[PDB]
Amino acid sequence: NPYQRGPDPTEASLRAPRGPFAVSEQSVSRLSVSGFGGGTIYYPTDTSQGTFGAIAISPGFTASWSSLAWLGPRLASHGFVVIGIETNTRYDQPDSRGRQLLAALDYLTQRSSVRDRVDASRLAVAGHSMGGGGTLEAARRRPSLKAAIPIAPWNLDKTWPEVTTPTLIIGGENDSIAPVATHAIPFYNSLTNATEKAYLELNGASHFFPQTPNDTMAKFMIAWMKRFIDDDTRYDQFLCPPPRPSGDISEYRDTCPHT
Repeated sequence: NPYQRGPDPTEASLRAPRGPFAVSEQSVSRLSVSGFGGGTIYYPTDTSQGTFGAIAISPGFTASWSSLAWLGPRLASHGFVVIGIETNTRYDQPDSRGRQLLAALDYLTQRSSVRDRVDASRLAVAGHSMGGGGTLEAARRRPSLKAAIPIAPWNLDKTWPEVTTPTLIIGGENDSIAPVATHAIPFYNSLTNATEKAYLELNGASHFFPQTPNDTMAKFMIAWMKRFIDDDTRYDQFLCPPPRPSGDISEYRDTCPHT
């Protein structure tokens, strides 16, 4: 596998604050950019290992990138390029958030200083709340995307049969802002055309679980990104067979096996 990066994973390294790769960050101004409000780019410092896949991450309603900023160095340290975006306006709806995520992936691959590092063919989207609804809208508009990770997603549109991208939805059991019964689970069941999908429900988690570092969220986010952006079968272990409910995991749904 030419896309394979890093040593054979361990559970502890997945929960660890940093993966093996050293990371560097580049700021992006709102004025220097078209289609979104700017953001921050996190990348592996090591030129030698090879080009790396990339993920664009969007915050929710009224929030800035800093509300999810811990994800940038954590994900990138495992061998990915991350662009965390600021929105055009803080009142942007999920549909607008999805198009801005796509514009951020365009800026990163086409114009950014780190474009040579990124493999433009292997890209993904993630987001929190309306940003989570946005990653579904981005996956709808760009089926070439390799992975999609809505986190506590919020969207009025409940039906997503157009998505073919492997999608992992992460929900909080006790979420009252975007309740999983009305948002996350309807999204999951409607993804009748996703090549693979999974639903991860975090035990006793409020809507704001992504605003703080959470090892279980990071572990499955990294394993999904490795499996589908990098085609890395070494990480399928955590995804399949499916995890059973535990201290952090109240419920898990999946489409195992991953063929």
